Amino acid sequence: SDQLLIRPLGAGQEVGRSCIILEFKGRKIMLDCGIHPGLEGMDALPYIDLIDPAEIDLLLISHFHLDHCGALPWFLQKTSFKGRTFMTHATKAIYRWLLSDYVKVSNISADDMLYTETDLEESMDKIETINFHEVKEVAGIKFWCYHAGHVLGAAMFMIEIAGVKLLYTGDFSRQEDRHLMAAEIPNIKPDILIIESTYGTHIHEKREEREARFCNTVHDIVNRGGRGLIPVFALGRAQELLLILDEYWQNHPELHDIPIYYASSLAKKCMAVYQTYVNAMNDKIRKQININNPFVFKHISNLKSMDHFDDIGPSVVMASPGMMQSGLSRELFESWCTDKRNGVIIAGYCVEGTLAKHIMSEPEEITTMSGQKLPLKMSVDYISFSAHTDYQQTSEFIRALKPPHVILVHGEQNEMARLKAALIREYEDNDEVHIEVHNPRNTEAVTLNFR
Ligand SMILES: CN1CCN(CCOc2c(Cl)cc(C(=O)N[C@@H](Cc3ccccc3)C(=O)O)c(O)c2Cl)CC1
Ligand SMILES: [Zn+2]
Ligand SMILES: [Zn+2]
Repeated sequence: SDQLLIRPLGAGQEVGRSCIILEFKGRKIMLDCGIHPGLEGMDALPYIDLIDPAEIDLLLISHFHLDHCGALPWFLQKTSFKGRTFMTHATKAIYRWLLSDYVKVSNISADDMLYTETDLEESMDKIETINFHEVKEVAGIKFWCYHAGHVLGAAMFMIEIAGVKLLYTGDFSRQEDRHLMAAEIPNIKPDILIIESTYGTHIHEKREEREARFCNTVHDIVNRGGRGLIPVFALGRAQELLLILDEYWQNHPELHDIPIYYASSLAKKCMAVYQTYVNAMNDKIRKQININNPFVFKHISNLKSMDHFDDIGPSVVMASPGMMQSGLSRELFESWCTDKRNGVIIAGYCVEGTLAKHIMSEPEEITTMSGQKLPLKMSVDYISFSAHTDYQQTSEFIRALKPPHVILVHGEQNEMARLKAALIREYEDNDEVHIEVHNPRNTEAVTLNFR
């Protein structure tokens, strides 16, 4: 009876630096390779010191988000890793520009930096692309992927080694939004399921209500003579927000005086690359792209930097990064926090150790990048558009697949415990169904015996 080993080097009882080691029949597989946004230097990396890079046969990347691929240029260029790397086409294309904005936004010189834009550029040739619903075989390992929804190109990988099927969700959503599909429920049933836990103890409101709340907050800020800050990286959930705002400005002629800026040095390139992968979007937006392209915004202007910005009267700025560690969104927050008329809207999952996470604990004051202290008077709102499955969607996914083993990753420690308990209760009195739920810490291993 062969022994299957699953070990989180990252995202074990936390959100950040997703990296999961899978060991079975003389094969070593790594799932994702992200950084931790709430940490600095070598500490922001997964616990890579616990493995030998040269022994990794396969490296699979779920989606282009920094907490899943941010460490990838360091692992590909600055380690003994000689294995093969796979991404979907849209993920590889977006990976090149989000990481370029990331290195730009970053506040350190080449000495302290994990990698450069040249390392990122060079890492590209080392990455192979896979289509959805297509089998690839590497070192005896058979793999294919499903749609994850969540972000453009996001995949759920199914891995088969000697009759043993394992499904890794990456990050996923089971609802369609304006341009993305929902995640697929595989019909092939896995022995092991590795699933994200981000919003697993919560229940989503209607898309219509979240969109209305968001738009009403923005409108309320500009009405009172304020400027709206919406921190986001140029590629990710930002594309959904741009679609919502552009539609809202069309429906409200009394806002045609108020400008909307999508502020990023790479703004034009980001949108051009995004639009190249329309084939990976919803059926709705795929049919309408040649009728009226909604990605060709009527009310949103690009903005390269603070230098190209006339901060005269109310405006709405979408600026990188999302967690406001440094860069344009941090610069604008420092210029706008002291006026009570201004407002910040946080739309993503904020990780401990970031300004975005900090400002939600309602501080009296904040620290600038220069080191100074400023009073926090501007409003701070949290309206999530992070596109993660809620309890009903997680439960429904587990119930359709009924895998003997469920492994929780990518979630706050205490909420992951609560999710585990609820999944255990769901199958406690069921005699015909048997499911074992695990929630390992970083460096802890899940050991399973097969055959
Ligand atoms: C080793 N160090 C180097 C220095 N860095 C600074 C850059 O840190 C980051 C990182 Cl790594 C990732 C994100 C991110 O994934 N962001 C998404 C989602 C989102 C979140 C919140 C709100 C809205 C959206 C988006 O912007 O789409 C981010 O925002 C910041 Cl600030 C830390 C690691
Ligand atoms: Zn994600
Ligand atoms: Zn994630």
